[PDB]
Amino acid sequence: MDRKLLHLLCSPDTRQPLSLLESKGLEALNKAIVSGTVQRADGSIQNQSLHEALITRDRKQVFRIEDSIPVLLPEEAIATIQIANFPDKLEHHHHHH
Repeated sequence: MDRKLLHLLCSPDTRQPLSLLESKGLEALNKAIVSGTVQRADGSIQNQSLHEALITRDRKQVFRIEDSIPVLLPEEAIATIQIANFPDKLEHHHHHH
């Protein structure tokens, strides 16, 4: 354990194993959309609610799925830290990748 000596620590958060968003989380995104607090990477609000979505292992960001294609576009990525309805997972998220 050298966290304080590690003056340069960074993880591939943009290349960690993507998963499918839980239902209780999914409704939280849509709730936040209708609430008008879901701002995409650009900072603009999202109005189109979704039925499928991808979630980071850290549960920090969400990606959009449309038609059938997982939309991995940065501008289509939502930050859960902005989702005032997002339910906590009580897990210590650790990924060496």
